[PDB]
Amino acid sequence: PTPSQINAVGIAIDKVVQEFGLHNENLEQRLEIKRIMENVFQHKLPDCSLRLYGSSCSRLGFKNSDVNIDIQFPAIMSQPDVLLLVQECLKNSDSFIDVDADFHARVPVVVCREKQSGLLCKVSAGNENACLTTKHLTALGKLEPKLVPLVIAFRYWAKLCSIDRPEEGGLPPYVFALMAIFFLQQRKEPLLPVYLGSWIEGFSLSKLGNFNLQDIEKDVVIWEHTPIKRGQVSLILDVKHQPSVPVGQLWVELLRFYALEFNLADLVISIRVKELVSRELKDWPKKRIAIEDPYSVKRNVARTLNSQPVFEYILHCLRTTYKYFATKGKSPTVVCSLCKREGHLKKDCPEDFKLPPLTPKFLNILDQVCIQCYKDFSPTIIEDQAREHIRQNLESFIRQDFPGTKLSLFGSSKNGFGFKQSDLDVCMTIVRTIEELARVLRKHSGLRNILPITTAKVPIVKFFHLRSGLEVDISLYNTLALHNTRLLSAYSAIDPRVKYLCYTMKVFTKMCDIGDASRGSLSSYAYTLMVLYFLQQRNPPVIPVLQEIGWNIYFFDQIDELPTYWSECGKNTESVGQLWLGLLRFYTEEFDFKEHVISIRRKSLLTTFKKQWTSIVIEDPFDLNHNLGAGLSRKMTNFIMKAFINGRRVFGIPVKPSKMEYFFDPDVLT
RNA sequence: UGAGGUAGUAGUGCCACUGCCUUGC
Ligand SMILES: O=c1ccn([C@@H]2O[C@H](CO[P@](=O)(S)OP(=O)(O)OP(=O)(O)O)[C@@H](O)[C@H]2O)c(=O)[nH]1
Repeated sequence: PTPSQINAVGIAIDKVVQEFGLHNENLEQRLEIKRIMENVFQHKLPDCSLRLYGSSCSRLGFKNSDVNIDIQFPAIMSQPDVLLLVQECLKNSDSFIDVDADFHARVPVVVCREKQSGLLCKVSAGNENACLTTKHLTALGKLEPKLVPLVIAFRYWAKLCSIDRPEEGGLPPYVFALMAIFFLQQRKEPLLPVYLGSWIEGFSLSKLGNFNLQDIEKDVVIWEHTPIKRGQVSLILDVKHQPSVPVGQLWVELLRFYALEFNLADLVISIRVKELVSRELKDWPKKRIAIEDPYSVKRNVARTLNSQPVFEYILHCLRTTYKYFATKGKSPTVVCSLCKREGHLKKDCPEDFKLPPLTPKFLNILDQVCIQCYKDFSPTIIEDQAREHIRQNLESFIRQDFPGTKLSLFGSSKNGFGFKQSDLDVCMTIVRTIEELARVLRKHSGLRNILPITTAKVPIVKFFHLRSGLEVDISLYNTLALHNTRLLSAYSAIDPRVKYLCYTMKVFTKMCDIGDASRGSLSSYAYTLMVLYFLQQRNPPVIPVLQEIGWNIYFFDQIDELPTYWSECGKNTESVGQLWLGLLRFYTEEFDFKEHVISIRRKSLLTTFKKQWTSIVIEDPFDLNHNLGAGLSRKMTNFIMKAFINGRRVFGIPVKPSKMEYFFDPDVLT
């Protein structure tokens, strides 16, 4: 390069800081809004304290950039409740407006805005790594005047190039500041040292994971090793001879190093040691950019980038900006929710979702269809006898190898809703034990096909019985499911309408082929939970919450005397078909699974963030942490919701070889 | 002795496989 053009570029690099960049008055205004927020939270959050973090304290962003504030709540306080009460305080307070919930984001945040300052603000909890890295960045910038303009210019280039937005597939701006400081560290005649010195005793490349950086104290970087060895490293080496090149030289060197000298798809841009760390050493993908935060040695901050076309776009932008300084003419390959595909912007995607008046004759037809389906699919006495007989035969055969073994029936067949053409599930009581059970099952001649699974959520052995022609699965010492199905059996016994509606829902799910657990779709347990939730959420209470009328297994179990403990007894007067149509309408519309969880444990609605399941969700009433949709993909969720809306459409519209076949038709519903 | 994410494989959306794993009541 040339010094004259370097100074010319530095003029603009400083101007971009002066205009559309943080300046002392802007920092003072940010401090003032922080004091105002402290005043707002004075009475409600005296124990807790507020911290200024992010671009607001880094001075590496822009005036438009949001105001990031952190809630350093004490140990007793928890992030969910603290953030929720913060949002409530923001809502009630008149200073701020348009207070909303942004909990869906990757980082738990609350969005706010002041009608006076007119600046977007975001309140977070925890996230001490971001605060630490921002503090380090601002300390280095204050120590080195060249760093701040360079990082500001990188941020502005990212914003103009559309890579700033994480949703659009671009990498976070903080990672760009980390890239800039990494370049400052690596380049020849480095201005700054690394905080992990190879000269320190007991240091090796394979030990990099053990080493970590805690925080900067007294302008000295503190790092710990996991006896414990700690070595203090000064931020600036005691060197009086350093390059005097303007900031434009640093910017051009950054562009040269990143565009040409460095292979973004070969090594990791992480500031841990001087030695160039190979990708295979720390076991990271070589496809896309990989970076590790200095204070987080087990996090890939570049996970936002997941599209090779985006990588090519970024590389082309780097090359063209380097050529210009030695940004336009193309559109970004925006990544979105739908299978990481371009499609339509992440905001709206095809996968994301959202008649004549009802007549007595159509309602009667619907009730007739529901009751007919129940009666036809109701397990016959002979069918129940056959089921218990095959279970008894299996138990007797097993007793030969495992004396004193108890084999219990659970689910639809016993202590639950009956059904036909439904797989049989049983529980065993007394990874090697499941293997022995599978082996002894293989020894049997009756059952021929056995498919054991020990890596599933629950160990299981499933096989097909020829004599009864039934798919029988056995779980190992699983007693939670017994109580789970007993609760629903009691619910059904309370009112016949519950049983009718659950039978109808099971028929619909089985006909629509969305009730196969092994394929990843929600099991019939989830659909029973959903129908029970609708039962409890009806404007009149059809069934009171038996619960709250190594987890809680206590709930009301007295069918006869429910009215005494249930003030609103017999309040609902709707028909079975009316209940089914209402459930379909409620789930298709007027309900959202993103901000709510399908839980029948308590009457009060439970928000998703309380369970921390940011990304349909169904909560097992007995196992709060367990989620039925954890192993469910987005595609299957959208298929299930499409099936539900199709069922709502077919059932809602009145119409004037059998009535059963007209409804629950797999072709019509799919 | 199966559905989804992650590196790779010769012919050329060309596609089926193969190394590991959360998920396969
Ligand atoms: O995540 C879970 C937790 C529990 N269960 C357990 O599944 C049971 C309900 O089982 P179903 O969903 S009517 O399956 P079916 O084929 O209709 O009858 P089956 O029971 O397999 O003989 C019920 O006891 C519940 O506790 C799951 O299937 N998935």
